[PDB]
Amino acid sequence: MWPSARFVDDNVAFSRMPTERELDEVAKDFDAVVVLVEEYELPYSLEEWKKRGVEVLHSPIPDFTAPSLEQLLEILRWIEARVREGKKVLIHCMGGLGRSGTVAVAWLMYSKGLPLREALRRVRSLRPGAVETYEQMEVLKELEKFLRS
Ligand code: VO4
Repeated sequence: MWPSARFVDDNVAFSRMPTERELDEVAKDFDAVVVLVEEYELPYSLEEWKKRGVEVLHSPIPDFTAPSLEQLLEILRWIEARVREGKKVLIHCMGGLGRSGTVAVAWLMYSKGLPLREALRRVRSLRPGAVETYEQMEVLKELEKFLRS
């Protein structure tokens, strides 16, 4: 089991970026991956996942930035479709955990219906670094507004 990952539920985990020598480790444990980092900051081609039979969502988010709400909902519908199929899903950015922590928090709100204050508490209990910037928090507040309506 790849110990840098942290699970927010049975099926969805978030982590820093796996390096090349960790790809098999992660392919063993995860069937799908959400890559939040721009192609240019990758030390390998995302075809490394395809050759291992891992499904990839590449939805880049700039460093220290938040996704739009539209981008965040697309990501959540995709994770949901993967978990539906019985796959386990790893979310990662670089090292910061701002972006990945944001998506982790959102997954709890989207899938389990947690209020933002509790989902944020859970994720930050896992990684004190999760959700680093005010725009990240704000897009989560926007998501909550969206779901309650
Ligand atoms: O660029 V971050 O994913 O540490 O907000």
